[PDB]
Amino acid sequence: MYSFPNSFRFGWSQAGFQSEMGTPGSEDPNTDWYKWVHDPENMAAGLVSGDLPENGPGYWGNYKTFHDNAQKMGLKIARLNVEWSRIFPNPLPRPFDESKQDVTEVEINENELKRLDEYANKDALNHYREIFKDLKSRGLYFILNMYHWPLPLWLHDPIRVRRGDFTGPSGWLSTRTVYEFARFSAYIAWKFDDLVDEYSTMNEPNVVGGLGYVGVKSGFPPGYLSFELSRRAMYNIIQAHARAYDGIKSVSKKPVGIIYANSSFQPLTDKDMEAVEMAENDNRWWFFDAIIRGEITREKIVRDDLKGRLDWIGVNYYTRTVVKRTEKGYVSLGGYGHGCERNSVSLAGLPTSDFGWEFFPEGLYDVLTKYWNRYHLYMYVTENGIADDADYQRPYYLVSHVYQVHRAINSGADVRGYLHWSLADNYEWASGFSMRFGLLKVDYNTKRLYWRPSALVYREIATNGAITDEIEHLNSVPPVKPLRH
Amino acid sequence: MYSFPNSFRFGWSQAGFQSEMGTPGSEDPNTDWYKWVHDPENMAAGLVSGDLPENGPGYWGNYKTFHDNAQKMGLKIARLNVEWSRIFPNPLPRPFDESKQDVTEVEINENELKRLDEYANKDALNHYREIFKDLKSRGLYFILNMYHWPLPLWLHDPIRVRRGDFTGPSGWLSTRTVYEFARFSAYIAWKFDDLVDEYSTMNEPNVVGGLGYVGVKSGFPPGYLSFELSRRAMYNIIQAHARAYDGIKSVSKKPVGIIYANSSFQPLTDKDMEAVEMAENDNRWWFFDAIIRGEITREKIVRDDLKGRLDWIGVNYYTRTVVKRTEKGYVSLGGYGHGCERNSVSLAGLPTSDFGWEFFPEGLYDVLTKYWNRYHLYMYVTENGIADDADYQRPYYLVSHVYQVHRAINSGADVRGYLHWSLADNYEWASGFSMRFGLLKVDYNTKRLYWRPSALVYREIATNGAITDEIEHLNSVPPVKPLRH
Amino acid sequence: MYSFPNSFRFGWSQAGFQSEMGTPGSEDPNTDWYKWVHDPENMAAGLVSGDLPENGPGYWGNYKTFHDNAQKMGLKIARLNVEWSRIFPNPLPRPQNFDESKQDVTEVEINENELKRLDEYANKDALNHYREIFKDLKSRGLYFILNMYHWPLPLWLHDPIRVRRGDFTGPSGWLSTRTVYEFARFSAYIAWKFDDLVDEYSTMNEPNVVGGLGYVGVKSGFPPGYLSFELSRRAMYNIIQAHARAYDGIKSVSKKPVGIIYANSSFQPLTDKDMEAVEMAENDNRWWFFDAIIRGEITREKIVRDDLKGRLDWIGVNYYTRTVVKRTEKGYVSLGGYGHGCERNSVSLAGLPTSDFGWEFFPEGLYDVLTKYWNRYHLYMYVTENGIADDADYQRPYYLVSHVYQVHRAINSGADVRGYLHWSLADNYEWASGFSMRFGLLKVDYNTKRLYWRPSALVYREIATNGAITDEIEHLNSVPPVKPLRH
Amino acid sequence: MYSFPNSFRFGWSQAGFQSEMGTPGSEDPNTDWYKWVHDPENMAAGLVSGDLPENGPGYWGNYKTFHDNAQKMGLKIARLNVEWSRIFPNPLPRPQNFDESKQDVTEVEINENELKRLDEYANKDALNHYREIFKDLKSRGLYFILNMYHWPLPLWLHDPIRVRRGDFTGPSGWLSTRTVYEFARFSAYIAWKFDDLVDEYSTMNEPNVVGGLGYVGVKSGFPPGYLSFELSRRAMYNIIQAHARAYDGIKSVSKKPVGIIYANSSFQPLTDKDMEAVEMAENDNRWWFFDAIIRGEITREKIVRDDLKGRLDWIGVNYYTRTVVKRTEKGYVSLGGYGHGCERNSVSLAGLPTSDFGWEFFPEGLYDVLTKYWNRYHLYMYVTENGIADDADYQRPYYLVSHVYQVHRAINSGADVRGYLHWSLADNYEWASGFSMRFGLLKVDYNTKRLYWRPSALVYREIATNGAITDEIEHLNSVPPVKPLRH
Repeated sequence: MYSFPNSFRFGWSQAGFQSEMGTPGSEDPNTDWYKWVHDPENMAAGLVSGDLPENGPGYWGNYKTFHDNAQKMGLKIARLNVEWSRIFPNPLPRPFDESKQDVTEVEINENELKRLDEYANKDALNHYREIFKDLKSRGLYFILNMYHWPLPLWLHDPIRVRRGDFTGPSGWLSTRTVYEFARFSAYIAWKFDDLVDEYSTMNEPNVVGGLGYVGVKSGFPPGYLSFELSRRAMYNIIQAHARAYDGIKSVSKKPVGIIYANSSFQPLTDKDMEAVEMAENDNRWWFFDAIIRGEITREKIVRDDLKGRLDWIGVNYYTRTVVKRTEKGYVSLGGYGHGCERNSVSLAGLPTSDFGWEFFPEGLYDVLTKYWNRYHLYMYVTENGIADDADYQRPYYLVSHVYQVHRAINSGADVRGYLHWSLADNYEWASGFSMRFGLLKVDYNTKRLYWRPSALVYREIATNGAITDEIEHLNSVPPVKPLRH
Repeated sequence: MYSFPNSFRFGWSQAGFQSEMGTPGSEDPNTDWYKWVHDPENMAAGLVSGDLPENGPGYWGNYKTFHDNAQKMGLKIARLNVEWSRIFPNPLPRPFDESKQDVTEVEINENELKRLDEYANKDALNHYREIFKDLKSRGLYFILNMYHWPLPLWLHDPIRVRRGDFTGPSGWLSTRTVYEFARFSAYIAWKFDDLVDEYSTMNEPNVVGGLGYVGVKSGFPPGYLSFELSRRAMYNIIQAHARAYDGIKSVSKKPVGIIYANSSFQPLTDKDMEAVEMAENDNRWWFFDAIIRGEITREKIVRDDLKGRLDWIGVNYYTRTVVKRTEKGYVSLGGYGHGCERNSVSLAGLPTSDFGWEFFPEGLYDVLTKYWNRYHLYMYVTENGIADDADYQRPYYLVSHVYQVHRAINSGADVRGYLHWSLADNYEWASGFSMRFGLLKVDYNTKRLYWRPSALVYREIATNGAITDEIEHLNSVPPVKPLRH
Repeated sequence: MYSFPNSFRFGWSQAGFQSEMGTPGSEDPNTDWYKWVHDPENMAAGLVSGDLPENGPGYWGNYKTFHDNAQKMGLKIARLNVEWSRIFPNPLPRPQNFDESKQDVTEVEINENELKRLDEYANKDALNHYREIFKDLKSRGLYFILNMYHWPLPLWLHDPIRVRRGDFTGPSGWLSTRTVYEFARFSAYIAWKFDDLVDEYSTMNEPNVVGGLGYVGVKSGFPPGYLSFELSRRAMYNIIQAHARAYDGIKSVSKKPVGIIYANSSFQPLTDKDMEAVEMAENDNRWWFFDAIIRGEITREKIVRDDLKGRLDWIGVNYYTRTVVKRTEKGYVSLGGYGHGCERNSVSLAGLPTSDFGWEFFPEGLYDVLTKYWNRYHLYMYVTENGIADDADYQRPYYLVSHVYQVHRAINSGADVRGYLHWSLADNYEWASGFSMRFGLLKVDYNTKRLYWRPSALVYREIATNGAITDEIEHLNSVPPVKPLRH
Repeated sequence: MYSFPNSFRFGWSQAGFQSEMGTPGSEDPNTDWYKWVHDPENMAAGLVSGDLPENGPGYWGNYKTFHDNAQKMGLKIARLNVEWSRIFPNPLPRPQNFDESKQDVTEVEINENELKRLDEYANKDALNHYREIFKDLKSRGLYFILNMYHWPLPLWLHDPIRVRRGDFTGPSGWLSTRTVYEFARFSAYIAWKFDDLVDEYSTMNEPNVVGGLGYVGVKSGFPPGYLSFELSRRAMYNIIQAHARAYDGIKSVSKKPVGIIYANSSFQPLTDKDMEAVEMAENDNRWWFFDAIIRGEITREKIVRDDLKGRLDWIGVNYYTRTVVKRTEKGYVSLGGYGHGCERNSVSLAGLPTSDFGWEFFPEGLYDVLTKYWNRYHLYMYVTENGIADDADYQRPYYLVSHVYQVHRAINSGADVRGYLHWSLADNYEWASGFSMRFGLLKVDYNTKRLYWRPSALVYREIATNGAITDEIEHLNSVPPVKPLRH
């Protein structure tokens, strides 16, 4: 038995854009992402799969079923987001000097909130209230996230930017987006604080800037290749996080955190330990040092409006990244972590998922304890899961990672919950529906949900608050012999 | 939902030799099989794996745990055997003319039973009583089987016979074995009838004679290659079944059946339908026509002492056998059914098990309905399962086959239960421990049992008496893309 | 036995950028492609592999060794290109009588005086070196097809990074009629200098890939990687008129045959209800292009241009694999899991083995392509490329024999096909994929630049020296057994 | 370059039973092996494949074509056997001065008068046919090693079905000293008839396999398939004394070298703590046998037999793969998942590719075996077998070049090794496995009996005509890439 604290909660995470659409009446055509995945040129280039999110699992209409299943599974926590574009589909009046690099303050008061109120879509606001009330009524603790990637089209036209035209709405490249995000987040907390337990400002901002402007083969909007603009986007999103933290805190006393995409950086050989540290600096610490300690590079300074803007860390973890020392610095290696062949084995002989991500549960222990030792902020594992339609690997994946969280808590790290990605299959961004991460399988023709055996395993864990004696063998690597190489 | 009749029972089957040993005090060195798998020459030849049954899952001592788990799984029926050698480890006094081919009658009465009683091991008899009482106390309906392959060494010395020496105890080649089996079966029914719900005389007699004397590469005792002796063994085992039926019926009013190894014979092309029929004659109907209709070949006759000696049919089913028409008759084809590569795909593209057996659940519907249409005797599916340590295929295997049983009942066949092979991993004959068929995994170092996700799936089925809506997707073929080819 | 006509030639094709660099003194840093593969951002994005052409097989310096092996192998034809960038590494004077705003380039006047002026700007070391290469080539008894263009443009004509970035103020490559005008002059000029050594000419190699991958298939990491249906059309329009202008140019200085080399796929129907889909795909991918440069038919409205009509003497067929199509409401789509859209070192959805590149084994498609061209246009052809990425040499013996057989089959059916040129003699730099895709009959050790005979090279030698698939190797006219290969 | 001594010969080995039959008139129904593979019960049990040798590659009739190809391939040595059964298909007279109850056969007297008597019983058509084959062989410049025995015994000496059934009253093969006595006479007789054509002699091929698989490894489906440690020892005891008696026999009629061909495996330690295990395995599988026929050391009690001592001029090394061993309390065990105990068309537990037969790629083992023999006995050797079951020819080019290199390495270290004979020239009947295991440099189409050159055959021709691994094929001295192969 591996028993968790009585206060520890097991649950799940999901995103608005990935799960909401699919039921008639749910369509939200007003985001950069919606436009991006419908774009004829993006489709012909293979940048997007050609699958469309309006053919999705239909959480917007079927949320009661989702929650019914989650309750039956014994889950006690959920993290979801509201979609900005649903609440504000139309442009807000110009507010603020757009040529200034820093946004140190965004003034938000009761009167400003009442004015914003008149622009908000009330149908969407009432529907979300209904979803969240139904959620709370199952005994689910609620982490509300403000942002999980799609921006209102009125703030970002991604095709224009892709084409190299910067005269239009430019998303995270514009401080206008920073200003409006602060206001949006304060406004949502204002409307939903009676229902919310904890807040996150945003999900995986590092991936928004990284894949949007560098990893362009990923087919993320706006797919404009530029080191400089990637830096600018990330600078703005950092500021946006701090201003959203102040915004929410002006209307709420509840915890405000952020959810980040992590990898566990591992040395190729014993001579690469420094390369791991440089990787951790470049991918993790630079970002969190900004929003926790105010340390940022604009020249390297301390910004008082950034310092201390975080109560908790949401750890998203899937796999490792193996690095080696170079003359110039360090490189990441293909054949490990997220850079493997699909349904195969890595260069280390470890099985890979439908997405080609390597099985490496130790990485989660590494990430949790590293964060804990540097900052001593409490954590939630806000995502962990595997693309696995067949459910071959998931039972092992689930048990092993949950064990590593036990390991972290045992070593002294304050981790308060584990949220699996995800409860049901959903739209996997540029990859479409083929990457199936659900504990429950979705038949997209009927929107019916099915329990993969892993869901039965998770029920065992959640209802007992433990990896029970009977499933402890699943804390191991999926046998590779019967799997594809 | 696929709902079963209120009287239908879900459970499991296991064998004495495969599951009993493993706990100190359980050792039974007194069978042909025990001697056979310890034989130095057999081990050097690779005829046996070198694994030894005394290192087994230890049901003899740990039966309460087995039954605890079965109860938790919601199982309502069990089929087990007593091991002949445990009850009579020492030779019985010569009784009877051994040169006569036919055994038409074996006289058994109260006084003869009392005499047999004085030779029986009382420790073994009391232990079995304890096991079976514990079984009944969980609400498990009890099918007791008399014979599941091992013979007392005093009736068969398999190494002598392997060596081509026929002067010693010769097992099924001797009518003495027929005579003593009748007596044994009457005696066991006499002792245990208060605990037993239904009886089977024997398990897979076709495999005893087939692999023992023809399929010699299988490493089954006595491994003496001879068409003629294979025929003689089968003739004797048929007689033994009839005499055991009369024996039990002299002491009990309860149903007496037999459990047989079936395959579903399938045509390679649409021009091979007759080849299927010939295969069904040669592997199934010849045997059941003997014990039901008394029709046998000795010249082709009707034996009144054989006729009508069967109340029910135990169907063991794993996979198909594909056949084609020949000039001389028909042949079975490699690359399908049980003749495939391990952890691969068949020539039809269907996944194969750890044992190289092809996934083919339709065959079960074929077998059940064929038996029903010919004889109209009720059935139990007494075995169905898969060698699958990883549990990749089993959830699909289980749900799909259970669905086919529903299909059979729906078409009018009287099938009263489904017993999975098996509850836990066990000693797979010449293959040893590497072929793992359990719903529960056995750690052979500690004898601890673990729930594979399939066991959680079976619990869903058994406690609901249905394939529930939530697991219905598992009524399909395991996706082959992620599996080894 | 499958015997070829006495006049039929077996040989190979090779590209300047892919094979020249690798030996000291061979570097050519002056193309869009060179800058493209060195670009930090392209590398970080994984658009390019990070391998660099200057570490290549070194044909610039080692050409005598290549030719030695080709001669030993009994090869009798070669097709190679001159790199534009090496001849004119610096810009030429903005030209006379040229209006860059006009859509059409119907004429480019080139005379002897103009050629002599051009000659002042040409790099003489490069010119002499190419003469030395080509002379050595002819001395081995190789018939020489000289191609003018195999993808890289001089940087002064195309800055691909600027264009990737969406800045159209600089040298814009095939988006600018200046490039059309200069290509005409370049082609006439090369023909003027080398015609004593050349047997036949090709203007361009795979122009459909330049425009297609450049401006639509942007994941391929081809320059300038700017995603635009509109600009792909403009590029292709310009390349077509560039071809026609280059044909006139060469013809002004030479009597020899002038053709073009094109990237072909055999379009195959998913089901028997998709035959029309194949036709549409053949229209969209092949006939529209050749109808323009043969029949002058083009869309600008659908028109006939007299300056385009009849500008082709022969067709170079580049063939690797099929594309499977199906009918749609809107039209037709290509299917993944067949043709060039398969997993590497695996099997297609039809159970056919795939190459190191994920390309499906389908020799029948070559017979399809050759006979379809023949029946439409009745212009003679060469198979100018056919080969497989296969470092281990598992599949190549089968690949080679099977495709060579399909050419035999085409000739037998009446198609005029005069040679077969394997891609390629030796491993080389495979564009955005770098060195890992190895197409050579000969293996290259990139550390030493030593060449090695893969067993397929011994098989090709049998074919070429006999002018036949001989009885002893005829079994290779089959599909590589899939059971022992990866799935 | 890896160059071999001028006197070194490259060639091939072949067996009578595996290759002779297939052409009209070639049938030899008179062996234990023939009856064994036709047996209904053996077939139903899957002990034998159901393929029949009479449908074979047809060397009996087509030998001129085999030799033609071998000559074209530049081969300079061949090792072949005469089939006992074809020469003496009927029983010979119960002999003079012979006591069948005696364990030891220390002497078999054979004189000219005895030879002339034997000659009355010999099949003259078979004798003349073999002369014709061997004459054609020598006329291609092939040096000829004639082996006396390659497994099948005349049925009058061994009824394997009777023995399988546990009936020891009939002809019992190597279980009877009569077979020892007759083999001596047979060998002397063949040497007497053919010595003008023979260069060197081998008495037997792989006797350890005859006894090992016959009486212990019964799943292999080798006759008589009777499982008995005791009878395996008796068979091996008789085969050893048969070899010694055959050596004396041949030597009575010829001055030429007489050796033996043996089935070798390179024993390799699982971990660095298993070096002693290797030694024990080498004792149990190799040295015990050769210590008997070279040093006369045998166990009957451990004794020296003067009639056994010194009965060997040369060692024929048959080598395919390794065996990995580990230390046990009782001694040592061989491990599955390495060597000959792997999955077919896969990878071993060490990640090395396996053949169609499930045999692991391990060329280093050949260097091990050759040098170990050399250091113990200092008798010259031939590599009399080395090859791979590989119908597709994926691995064979690497297999061949790598093993040939290891022989170069052995010679360099000082071992006297005088030739390398690939198994085999053409596909043939692989015993209980039938035709599906294809070992040929040449592919056989069993329908037409036509031979085809697999690319490995072109590679071997390079080796043999140059007496070297040439620079151009040296890259094949490596492991077949595993990524594109099945795992």
